[PDB]
Amino acid sequence: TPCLVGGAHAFILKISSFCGLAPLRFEPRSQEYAVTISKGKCFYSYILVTFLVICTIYGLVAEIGVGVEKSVRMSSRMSQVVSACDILVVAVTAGVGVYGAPARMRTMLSYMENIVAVDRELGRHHSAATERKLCALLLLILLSFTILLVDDFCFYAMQAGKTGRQWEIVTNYAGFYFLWYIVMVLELQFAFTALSLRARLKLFNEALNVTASQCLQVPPCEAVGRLSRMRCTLCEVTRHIADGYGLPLVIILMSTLLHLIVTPYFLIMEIIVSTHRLHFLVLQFLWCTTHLIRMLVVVEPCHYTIREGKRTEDILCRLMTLAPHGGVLSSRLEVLSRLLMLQNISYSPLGMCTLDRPLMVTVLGAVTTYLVILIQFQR
Amino acid sequence: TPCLVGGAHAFILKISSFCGLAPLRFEPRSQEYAVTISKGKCFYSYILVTFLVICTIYGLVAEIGVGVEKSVRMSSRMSQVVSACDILVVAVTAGVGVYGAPARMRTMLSYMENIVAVDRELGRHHSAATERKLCALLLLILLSFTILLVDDFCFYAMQAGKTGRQWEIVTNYAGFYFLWYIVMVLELQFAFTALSLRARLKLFNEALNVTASQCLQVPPCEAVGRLSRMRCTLCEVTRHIADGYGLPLVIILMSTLLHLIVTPYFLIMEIIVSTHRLHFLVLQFLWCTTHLIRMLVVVEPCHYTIREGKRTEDILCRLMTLAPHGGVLSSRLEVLSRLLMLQNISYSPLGMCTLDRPLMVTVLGAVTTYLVILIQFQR
Amino acid sequence: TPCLVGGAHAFILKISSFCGLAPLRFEPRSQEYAVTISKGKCFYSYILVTFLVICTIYGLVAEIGVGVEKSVRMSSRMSQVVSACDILVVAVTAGVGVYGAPARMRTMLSYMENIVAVDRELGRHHSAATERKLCALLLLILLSFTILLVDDFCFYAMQAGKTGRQWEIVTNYAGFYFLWYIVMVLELQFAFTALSLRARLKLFNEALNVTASQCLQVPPCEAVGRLSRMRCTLCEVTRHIADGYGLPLVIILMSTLLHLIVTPYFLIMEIIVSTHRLHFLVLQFLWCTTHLIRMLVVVEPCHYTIREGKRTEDILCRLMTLAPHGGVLSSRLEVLSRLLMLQNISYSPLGMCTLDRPLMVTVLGAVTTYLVILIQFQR
Amino acid sequence: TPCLVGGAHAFILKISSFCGLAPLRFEPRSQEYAVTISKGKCFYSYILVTFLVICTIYGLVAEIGVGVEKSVRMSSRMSQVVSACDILVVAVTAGVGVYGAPARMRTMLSYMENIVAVDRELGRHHSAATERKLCALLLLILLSFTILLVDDFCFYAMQAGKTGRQWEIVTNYAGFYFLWYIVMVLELQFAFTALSLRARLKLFNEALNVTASQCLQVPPCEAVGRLSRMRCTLCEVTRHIADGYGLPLVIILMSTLLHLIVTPYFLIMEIIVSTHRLHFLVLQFLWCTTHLIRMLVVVEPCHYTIREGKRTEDILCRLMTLAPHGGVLSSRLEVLSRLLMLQNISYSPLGMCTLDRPLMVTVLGAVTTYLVILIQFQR
Ligand SMILES: OC[C@H]1O[C@](O)(CO)[C@@H](O)[C@@H]1O
Ligand SMILES: OC[C@H]1O[C@](O)(CO)[C@@H](O)[C@@H]1O
Ligand SMILES: OC[C@H]1O[C@](O)(CO)[C@@H](O)[C@@H]1O
Ligand SMILES: OC[C@H]1O[C@](O)(CO)[C@@H](O)[C@@H]1O
Repeated sequence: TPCLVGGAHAFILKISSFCGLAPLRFEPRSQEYAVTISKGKCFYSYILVTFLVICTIYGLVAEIGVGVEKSVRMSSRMSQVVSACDILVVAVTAGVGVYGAPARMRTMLSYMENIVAVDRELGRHHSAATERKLCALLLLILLSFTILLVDDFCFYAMQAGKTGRQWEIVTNYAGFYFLWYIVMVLELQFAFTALSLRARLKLFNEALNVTASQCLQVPPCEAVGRLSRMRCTLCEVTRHIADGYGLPLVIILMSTLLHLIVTPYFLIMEIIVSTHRLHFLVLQFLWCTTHLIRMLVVVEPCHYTIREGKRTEDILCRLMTLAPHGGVLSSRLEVLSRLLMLQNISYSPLGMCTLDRPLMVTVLGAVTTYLVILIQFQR
Repeated sequence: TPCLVGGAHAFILKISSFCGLAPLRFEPRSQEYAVTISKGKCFYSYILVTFLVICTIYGLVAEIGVGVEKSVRMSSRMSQVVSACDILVVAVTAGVGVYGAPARMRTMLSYMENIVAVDRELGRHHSAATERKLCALLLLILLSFTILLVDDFCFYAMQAGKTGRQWEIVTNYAGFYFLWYIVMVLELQFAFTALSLRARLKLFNEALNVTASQCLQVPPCEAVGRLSRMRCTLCEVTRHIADGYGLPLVIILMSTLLHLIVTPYFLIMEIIVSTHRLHFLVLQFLWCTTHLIRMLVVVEPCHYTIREGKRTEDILCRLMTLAPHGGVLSSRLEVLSRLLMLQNISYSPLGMCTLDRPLMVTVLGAVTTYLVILIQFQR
Repeated sequence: TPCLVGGAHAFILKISSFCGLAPLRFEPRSQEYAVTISKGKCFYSYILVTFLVICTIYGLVAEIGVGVEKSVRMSSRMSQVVSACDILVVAVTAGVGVYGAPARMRTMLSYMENIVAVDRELGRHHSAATERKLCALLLLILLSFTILLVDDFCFYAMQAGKTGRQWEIVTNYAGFYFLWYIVMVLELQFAFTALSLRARLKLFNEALNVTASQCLQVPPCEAVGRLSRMRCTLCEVTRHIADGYGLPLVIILMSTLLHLIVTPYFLIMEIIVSTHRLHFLVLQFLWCTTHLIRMLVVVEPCHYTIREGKRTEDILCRLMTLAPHGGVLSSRLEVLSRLLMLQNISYSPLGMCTLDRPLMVTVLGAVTTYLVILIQFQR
Repeated sequence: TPCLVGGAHAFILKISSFCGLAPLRFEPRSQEYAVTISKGKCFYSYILVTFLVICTIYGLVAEIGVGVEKSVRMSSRMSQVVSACDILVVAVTAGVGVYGAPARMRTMLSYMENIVAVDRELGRHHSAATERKLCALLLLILLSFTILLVDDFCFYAMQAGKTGRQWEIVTNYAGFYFLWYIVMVLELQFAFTALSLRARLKLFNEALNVTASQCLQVPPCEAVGRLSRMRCTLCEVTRHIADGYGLPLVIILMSTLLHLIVTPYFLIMEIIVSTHRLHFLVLQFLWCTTHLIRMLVVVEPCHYTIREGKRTEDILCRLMTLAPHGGVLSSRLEVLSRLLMLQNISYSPLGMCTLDRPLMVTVLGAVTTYLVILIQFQR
């Protein structure tokens, strides 16, 4: 019983495999891809992430020990704790992403066999078309992030080359940007998994709307029960996704919080002390935009899933109003109403957050408060 | 199938059309008004808002570049970021109001054909009388805001005339007050749309109260089902209104937050440094009152709609208690109870906020915190 | 159809009538008291509150104008805004309590005729005994508050007598303590109304527990329907109480917030600048305790009502589990379950707050934040 | 009708009895332990806690009065209010734990007779095995905390021995660490009671999953009703546990808040003024970790219970989808669905908090805000 997969989870799964976030074999059997746990590639992922974290920590220690005057990035005693936190938070995020990738892939393989059964009753062509449309956004975001990483690395290398520390700065911050790449790939992987589930739930909503209200290929009485079972399976898959990614999700959220606190602090420091390096200002603005984009990538698929659940409730209420009174197609909708009341399809990472648009407002308020706190502490 | 409309959406729709927030043709067919998308007036609205935003940005740049000593409004380096934010937030609010007006009018025309069907089963005379009562408040609020705008503009013009910059200040801040007018008209338009829907839902509540409990013109068994379908249509219209105005609503909320942070800062600065211009103090107090009134205009209709939904729940519970046990008028109320449990009628702009009275407390607390933060930063 | 009343609303209603918070006639007909609107006593209440507010404002103006050095209470420029806010917040609270007393008494008379019908099906002796037990707490709290008011007034009078301003200070702060008395009486009136409704709902819970589970005087099938109607009436009375007292409740909550922000500020100022007047420290500690007691008086009855509602849910779940399957006493409990799901018995003043124990934590956190803000501003 | 108990509540109940948190007799009848109220041991617990609190307060007073220069712990005027709060908060926590232990043991004995009936229908061997697995964690945490207490006490004793105040410091802080031991034992007692109830509810979930979906020993129709009654009893036990421990829970939560505010302040003070005592830094880091562990011990069992309730909802939805339409095993699941909708199994201490993972985020944010407030106040 191989776990066939294709479309979105055929390209980003290979990218994550290359960067160590998806230790899966990729047998080319059939048109789709048969994925399975690849013990031996998990060891490679662990070795890669451990080497990157060790190199990043050693480079951070060397950059702290080289001195405030000599360092080009840490040109202040206060601009050493913030940069150290910046480095360590992405190190922790990449570690959580890789140290836990085998378990996440095991859960993914577990719910593959259920989501394929769900797709068979809806049409795999629609899911394949929707998943192939997310590859363009995947490539665009990955290319933008990689270009920003390369530009930042080159800028700092040329700045350190003036004082004859270009190779030292390259050695110290080589693994930092690889950890950035790993973190971004993990975020995109979660986002596209959630978007695939959202596409499945949208297909479920369309089927519930068009079949339960009289194109049909089935009586609506049996159709409502089939859709109820399908929604239970979809809720199971949503819970598995939320459980697998919960720790990476909370770590990514706190990393975005810390980064939206730190980067504006650096921009303000530059515009108040130097106003000299326009490249630094451009990079700081790009990094603030990138952190906002990361937050959006994390929170938007979950909000869309919640909106699709609300649409499910809307469709079900309309169907119950249009349903014949006291007929067979009135107790089948009662069971679905009880299901909708008992269960909501939402992403709660580790039970702390809710992963919705209201979470963005709270994080932005905390960012503003901690930013003004740092500004007061600097002065 | 023309979208007939009249009463509230016959006067403020013409005002919004004049200011570019409602690109609709206004054929005088029948007693009411037949509205439709008016491609060619949407182009006029886009040109108008683009010209206003360009003029406002150019005037802001000129006022920043004229110097702290020369400028009469920006008489401080710190009183340049706050004034720039003040200008740009209303520029963004007006842009969002106009760049998106055709789509909002399309959604409005979409739910017109449903809300007229809802009104036909309740009585168009009541809705026309209720909508005509909102025109007096519309005229009062618009006149008050326009008088305040004219007074502020004249005050600043006379202040700049002392240093020979009256025409310069007029050129720099001509479009700023037009953007204020557009923002206020957009707020009033949303408020009166929400109030019209609240009036419809109040009529629905009265019908549910008087018909399901034995003036009738219909058996209560069929009446409960008809009212359930009506409530589903009303929920659909509420969702369309919330989706159309969601981005303008969140932009208006953040603009009110920023303005309630900024205006008391200016008032405190004046009372601590000058205590000379009584006109400035009067204007600052009037502007604080106006921002509070704007917040109330935004949040009160949604709170009233939520209160009407709670009244619907109350009436339904009373009806279920009074209903005969095991009769036909017991499962019809079960469907309505399930509908009420699954669906609540509330305005959630873009999914972030909830647009209720509790939102006022949070915004006021944030206003106080950021205001004391600015006061600390000034000293 | 006179509105007979006795017990709790026979003593505190006379106290509130004396202080202008209950303009009701008190015909001694029957053992209980027949209350009705007393137009002519409402005029007396309005005149009394207007005179008190005018005297308080004039005294505040005179105390501000007498000078920082001459004033014994306002011995600082910063300790003039806080004291002015302290005075004006209780002035506003007393005004809201009295300007609105006739409408609150009208709503009270409206729900008297329903709550007496509720009591007749439960036993008026229990309600009379429970309401008579609240009179001891009423007298204790009123006596404690009056003693504190008299002690504070005497302390300030003797302090001003040293500089020959005892009669001036008496004239300036005569009405301030009368406004305190009015505010405290209003708080106690709301608290005891809510406690009476809580006692009624507790009787309802006991009846539901002992009658629906087989002392009975009625079959349980009809008993469940009677209790459902009773709970609907109790929810109506709760909503009327919340609507009548909502504005006084929110004003009292913000007054307690401001006072818990102000009084510790005065205590800290004294312990850092003088450490001389032990009477002042004792009074400040007593006032902090009094503000906490006021907060508890406001929030505890609502929390107890919510707890009684949760107990209702618990009892109903136990009854449904113990009920025969498919019998007549299974759909009667279904209606009650739907009623409990649709309606919760809670006090939401004007829709902003929730009036529960969690509200205490938020208010205390805001108190701490604003207190440390004032401490930072002083230094 | 003795209350037989064993496993977890056979070892920690003896530990709590020794430290005064469980005044119960421990007759060795049968394999398990028969516990009952032990009037005479409650007097011993009261005497012990009163003596400890009096000694702690006297030692705190002596340490404040010995002088800033002489004291080794309070080497600052500002580092006297924070240390006094540190001491008094654990004194209050231990007092609440012991002053209230007889009532908590009475409630525990009350719900013992219900939870044993619940266990009999599930299998006492599973509960005994699960409860015996918590003893290893109990011993580990108690040993770690005792080792930390002894190390801290010895460190401070040797530090005071340099200035010839080792016996004085021992006398002053002897009871402080005993109060710490009592607080930790109370936290572990609550945690293991909650974990035992979680194990019972997990057994209930497994039985509902395997029996209602066709190993059985009973038809599923009667099984669903039996499980509904069992869940009602489990909710009753959860409510009794939450009511008994509510005040200790809120006191422990505020103590953890205050300690996570205070300990990082001491660590920062040391790293900014001395950087000399590495033992002090190690102890401060260990104490921060211990306070975080205490918070986790408090909040994790409740979160696991809520997760088990969500799993109950999931299982019930799956069963309703798989249940035959219109059969007997469709209305039995309707009653259970109504039970799940009306009741959630959660720990709300005194009604203020919710005791979940989201509570950790709020407390951590408050910790950060108050910590930076103290840092600003120090400078
Ligand atoms: O300048 C601050 C920005 O730079 C980075 O450290 C990457 O080099 C980002 O983590 C941060 O947002
Ligand atoms: O003085 C501040 C006030 O002035 C305005 O800029 C209008 O001229 C408002 O935006 C603001 O509330
Ligand atoms: O000292 C402050 C205290 O004194 C009062 O003004 C009463 O005289 C209270 O409002 C306040 O809590
Ligand atoms: O140093 C601060 C730490 O020390 C203690 O007082 C114990 O001696 C703890 O309460 C606190 O976390």
